[PDB]
Amino acid sequence: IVGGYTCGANTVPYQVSLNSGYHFCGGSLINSQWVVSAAHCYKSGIQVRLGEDNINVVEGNEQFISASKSIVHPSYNSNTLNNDIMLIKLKSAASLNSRVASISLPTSCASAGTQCLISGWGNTKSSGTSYPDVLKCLKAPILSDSSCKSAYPGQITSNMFCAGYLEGGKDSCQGDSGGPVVCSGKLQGIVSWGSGCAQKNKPGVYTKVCNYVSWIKQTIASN
Ligand SMILES: COc1cccc(CN)c1
Ligand SMILES: [Ca+2]
Repeated sequence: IVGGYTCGANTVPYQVSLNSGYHFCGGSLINSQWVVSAAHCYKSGIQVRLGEDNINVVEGNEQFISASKSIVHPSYNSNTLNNDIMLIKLKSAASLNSRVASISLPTSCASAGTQCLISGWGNTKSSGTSYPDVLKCLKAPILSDSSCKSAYPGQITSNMFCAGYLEGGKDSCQGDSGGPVVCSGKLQGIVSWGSGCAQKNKPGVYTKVCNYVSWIKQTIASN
């Protein structure tokens, strides 16, 4: 997260870190045994880490649970990043509490202008590299489809939305991938892609979660 703020420990209780020896992606807890992330975060040997603030220190509220299975969206295209969504099932159910909690799926798609919360442990610099160890947060509006399409000609599908600031300076970044965009207490987006971070006229692009609710529910119900 570039240009954000320190969230505060366990203030984003649905935020998870995906760890394969090291943090590589964010995700969102959507019930006691399932996480939603980006398809481009797919790999083997994933451990889900819940209740994290400082990802380098065991602070006392963590639950570490290995993934039993990952399910990448059947229509995911890694070139265009269309359908950039994947489900991860936990080997055992997380113990839910005030600091480890699921986030509700949307019943409706959020409109342009809606304020949302984007969070992650990604890079905090727009040039060069610095990784925070504590969770960072950014409040950002959803942008209009037209402004999003104008920013990225030929690349925005009906399964994507832009959020952030056309002026730059505030954005998601490398390592935030797969993490939440939450608006009015619902998971509306997943950190997917962009052109660099916090650059003028290159806002972050997010997977449009409201398009996948049926797939998520049906997949969970049979797996
Ligand atoms: C360039 O790497 C990125 C990864 C995730 C999200 C974003 C959005 N600026 C960028
Ligand atoms: Ca920790």
